Amino acid sequence: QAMDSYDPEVRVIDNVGVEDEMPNYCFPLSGVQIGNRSHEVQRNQQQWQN
Amino acid sequence: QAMDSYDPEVRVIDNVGVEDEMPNYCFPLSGVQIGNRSHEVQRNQQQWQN
Repeated sequence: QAMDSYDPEVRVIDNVGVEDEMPNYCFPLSGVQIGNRSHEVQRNQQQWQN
Repeated sequence: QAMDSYDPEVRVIDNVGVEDEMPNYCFPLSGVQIGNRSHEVQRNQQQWQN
């Protein structure tokens, strides 16, 4: 007693669209991208030194 | 004849949550990423040679 039944949304394709008004933006495993390192630099008197 | 509906999940948005517990992850088409090549090394003598 299991009627063979087709999905109406498959038999009659109602292409109402996809509803994607916002991007999705897959982000890397940990926040910022780990690349070249940077040096902390302070200002001693006139020029910026490491 | 068409009931002007309003999608009762839209009029009263129930913030049950986002249901997320699992990280999803997206992987490069090649599984492992293609990067710097490596050299096979075998231990014939005491030191290692390519």
